[PDB]
Amino acid sequence: SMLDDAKARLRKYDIGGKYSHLPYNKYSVLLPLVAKEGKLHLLFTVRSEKLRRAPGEVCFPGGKRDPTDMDDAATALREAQEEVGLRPHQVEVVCCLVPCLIDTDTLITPFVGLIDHNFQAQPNPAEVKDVFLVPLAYFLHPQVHDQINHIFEYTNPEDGVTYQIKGMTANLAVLVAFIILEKKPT
Ligand SMILES: COc1ccc(CC(=O)Nc2cccc(Cl)c2)cc1
Repeated sequence: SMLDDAKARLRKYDIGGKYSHLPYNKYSVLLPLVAKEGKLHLLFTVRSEKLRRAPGEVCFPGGKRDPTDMDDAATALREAQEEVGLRPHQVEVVCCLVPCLIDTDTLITPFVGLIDHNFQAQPNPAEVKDVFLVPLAYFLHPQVHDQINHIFEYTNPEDGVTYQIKGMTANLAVLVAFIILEKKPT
């Protein structure tokens, strides 16, 4: 099946807890995979305009590890619940992808999660201005704009709204698309 195939692919790139004990400032993100209309999608947030870091930017759910978290996956799930109402029974964490090093002292660990088909986002407006889906296949043929760094523009055909996706968030989306969608018979 589509979902068993995606999970099998993802597991081959799992690094597990290999880098998780290193003494960094630690953040986790959840890369949430949603199956709709027979295709996989990634779920993104738009950060609230009143957040201090990166207001109004497109971002995966996530945040800083705190002492309650059993592990880095727990960070991702706790933050996703706070931000978009995703409950732990609604997500299967499949793997941990390559972590992202930033600012010399920070390590961001991405987890891919399969999201239940009955999940509907309940975003906390203090943190999240918007939640939207992008088909995973978009990231194989994105609409690129050069700002010099590359920016993806995705227009939701449901409503004509265009979102800009860039940086780590864009990079991770492409990685997931490659992992899951490469070398597939039609
Ligand atoms: C630069 O390092 C990071 C990048 C992304 C994150 C994930 C994140 O913060 N997500 C979020 C999405 C909407 C609202 C809120 Cl409050 C948070 C954390 C660290």
